[PDB]
Amino acid sequence: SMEQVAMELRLTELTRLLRSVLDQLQDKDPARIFAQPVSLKEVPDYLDHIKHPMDFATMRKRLEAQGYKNLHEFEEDFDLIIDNCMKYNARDTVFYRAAVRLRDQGGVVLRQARREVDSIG
Repeated sequence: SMEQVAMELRLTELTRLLRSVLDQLQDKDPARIFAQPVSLKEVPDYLDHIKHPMDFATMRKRLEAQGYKNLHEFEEDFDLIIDNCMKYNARDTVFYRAAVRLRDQGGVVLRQARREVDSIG
């Protein structure tokens, strides 16, 4: 149908916008602490601690498959990155501190993304 096409164009444009959001968020992680999944070879107990692991490479795979239907779903995954880290790592660690700075810097980006998503529809 023509409606299915129109819906698919909307999704494609959301994906375009979320790709730019993702790039902007990942720049706030210059140490690349959150770039890849926590290695289960190197942290064999991880899944005992963290039930839903997340990282920027995993988000990028979902994004490019157009797997985010709305900004809420994308933000859920970003919040998992931060929140998983802040639980697994102690306050005095470079990992925890990286997550706090990512959260704080990312908020600004996500605030305007939400306006753009609502604005453009």
